[PDB]
Amino acid sequence: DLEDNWETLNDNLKVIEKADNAAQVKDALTKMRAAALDAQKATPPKLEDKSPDSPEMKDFRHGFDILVGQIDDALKLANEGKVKEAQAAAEQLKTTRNAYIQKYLILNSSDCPKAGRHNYIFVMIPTLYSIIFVVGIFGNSLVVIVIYFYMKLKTVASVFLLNLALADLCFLLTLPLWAVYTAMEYRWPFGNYLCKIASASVSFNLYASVFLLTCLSIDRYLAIVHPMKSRLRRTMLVAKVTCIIIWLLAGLASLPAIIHRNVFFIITVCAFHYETLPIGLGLTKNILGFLFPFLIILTSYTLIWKALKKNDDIFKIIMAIVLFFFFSWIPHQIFTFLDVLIQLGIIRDCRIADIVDTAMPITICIAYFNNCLNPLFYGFLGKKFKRYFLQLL
Ligand SMILES: CCc1cc2c(c(CC)n1)CCC(=O)N2Cc1ccc(-c2ccccc2-c2nnn[nH]2)cc1
Repeated sequence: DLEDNWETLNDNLKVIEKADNAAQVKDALTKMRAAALDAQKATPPKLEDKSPDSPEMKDFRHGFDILVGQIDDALKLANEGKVKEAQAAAEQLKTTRNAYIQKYLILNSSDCPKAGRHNYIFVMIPTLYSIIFVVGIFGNSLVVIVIYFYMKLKTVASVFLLNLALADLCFLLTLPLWAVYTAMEYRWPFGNYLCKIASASVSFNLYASVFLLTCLSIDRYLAIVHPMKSRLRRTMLVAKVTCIIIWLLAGLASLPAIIHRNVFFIITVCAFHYETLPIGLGLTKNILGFLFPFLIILTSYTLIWKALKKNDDIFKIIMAIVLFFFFSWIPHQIFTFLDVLIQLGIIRDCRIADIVDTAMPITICIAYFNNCLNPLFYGFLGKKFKRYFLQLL
């Protein structure tokens, strides 16, 4: 970690600034020397897709070579006995330190700064996120118990309904991180590792859900419209493998968040770094993660609802999770496209930019509100579940 070695340099400089003898300066500069050596092996936050041979990365590596040199002169002075002089040469780290934050950490976008930074958002969103997390954690963990004991994982539908609980449960585990981020007025105090994992976990939830909701739709279509000899041993085998592949595809689809997300200054923010290219990539996610599956899902359900309006309790559950999921993503879908128009230069108006940046935290809340609401859609099984509960004990 570059951020870790960067803290190793700043804290060891404070040791040198208060050091009395040369032995205190020697041991501090030795730790700093090894720190800048493996930090040279690393890649800065703004050069995520730059070959370790490009003039950009070479300028990064050369930067720490000068830093090693400044430390090497200070070590030479400490070995001679000069403490007051070794401390002066160590203070040259602050130049390289301020040169690194201005080159790779300051991401000044300006144009419409402090947009969507209203007093009610920093209070409304963390209070709403507290509820989604707490309600959803107890909700989905009860769903996992119900699937293992009431459903006993005997159907194909049961397997996908369990995986959706785990996927929803995973996203929920990262929710208090995004709650305090908003409460601290978009200040990220968890570093670079959690900025990447917490952003990839939000991305992963969308893809895995969309993939599971497609699988459950096809399952409902084939169960109701085209029934065939149920070879459970083979159907359970294919359903178990399909879910592994889903977690793999959603993992691979959320890889950009692990690559281009970093912590940057303006107050630190956990944001995506843009290299023309996002236009031809933002069009690829819509035609795969919303237009293509919702097309497959609707075709399955238009055929199944028609053949059932005159397994069904499960269909009600799968239909309610599918209908709510897509009607909650529409607000965010409109404003995400509108945010793209701000980032390009089509709509260059801070009055409009504010309306979009004040609504996006509210729209991303509703588009992820299903993780706490999905367990509540199991109420269709309530009359049959109380029948099992009483018969048990
Ligand atoms: C709902 C919790 C959540 C998140 C959040 C903020 C908030 C508080 C309003 N709450 C602040 C804004 C922000 O960037 N975040 C993180 C985020 C991470 C991933 C995605 C995402 C979703 C689908 C597909 C791709 C991505 C993606 N990958 N990399 N960058 N975006 C969107 C937002």
